[PDB]
Formats: sequence, C-alpha cells, structure tokens
Amino acid sequence: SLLVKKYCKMTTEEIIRLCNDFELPREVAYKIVDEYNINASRLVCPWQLVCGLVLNCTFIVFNERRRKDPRIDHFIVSKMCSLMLTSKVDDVIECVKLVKELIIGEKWFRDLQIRYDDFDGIRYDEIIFRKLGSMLQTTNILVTDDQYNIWKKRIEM
DNA sequence: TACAGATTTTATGTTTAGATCTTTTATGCTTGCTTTTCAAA
Repeated sequence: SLLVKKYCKMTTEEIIRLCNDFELPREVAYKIVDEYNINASRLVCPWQLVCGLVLNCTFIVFNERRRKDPRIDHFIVSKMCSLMLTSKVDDVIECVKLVKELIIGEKWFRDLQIRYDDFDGIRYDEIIFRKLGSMLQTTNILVTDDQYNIWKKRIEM
C-alpha cells in the first residue's frame, strides 16, 4: 500500500500525472498541487492528502455523470485503490473523509463547489429546501425524468 | 336626609425572589526542571 509510506519525496510532476489520470483540468490540478506545497511538511503520509484531494475534486467535477451512472463511483474508487496499491476500500474512504475536514473551508474549494454546483452532492435548488425543511423537497424515491427518458431510448433501440 | 351596604384608605403581617458583600477555597498563569515518543540520520 502507498498510504502506509511515511515521508516520501514527491516531485511536482507526479501529482500532475495522478490528476491527469482522473481527467482534472489545469486549474483544479494546479490547486491540488498548491494545496500540497503549502502543507508539504506537517505531513505524515503525503499520498493520503493527495488521494483525498484528487477524489474530493473528482466527485465535484464529475457530479453530473455520477447522478446518471452510480457505477462511476465504484469505478473511480477502484482506480484509486489501484494507484495506491491497496486492497482495502475503507482506507480510501478514510483518506477522503480526513482530507475533506482540511478543505471544507477554503476559498478555492468554495469556488469549485459554486462553479460545478456540488454542495455535498446536491444542487443549490435542492439543498436550500433540505436546509429549510421543506415538505415539497425532492425525494429520492421516484426515478429521474431524464433517466426515465434514457431508459425509454434504451428500450426503443 | 338617613341609612345599610360596598369600596377605599391606612396599616400591618407572611412568604418568596433576588441583590450585595465577605470569607475561604479552587484555579489559571509563571517559571524552572524531568521524561518521552516522533521526524530525520
């Protein structure tokens, strides 16, 4: 496993290669890199921070494709369990929920969540009614309209 | 206007809620000293 390794010498190009393995554009990848540099030391296992940062941005950037296909989540989790050479899927979840606590308040994470409309996996137009306690909020009980149209196309083909 | 009755005035007692002030005791900072685990050789 790469999450047990302590005090590793990370070049600046390995993080860009790991970000390009998850199709992150240049701004978010450079922000992950800069987030690594300002906490370069004070670090125990760099791979845990980089892995949590990359997957935390991955669920934000690709949140449109994660609502349509729930398999994408397992798929990306497994690519990660791989690039970290680990067979335990709870270590990756521990990594992302430990990195989320260090990134939940910054300005750039705020800009990313605003621009891709992520807000812990929710649109703003739903989360304002979850926070208000609306009776008329959208319930995850009925199928999505576009998902139902996609299924109707799948049975038409 | 006289008057019985009802209410007000003056006067005091009973009980609870809270304020203030003092005295003794907990506690938080200072500073110097000893032990201990964690980020490099």
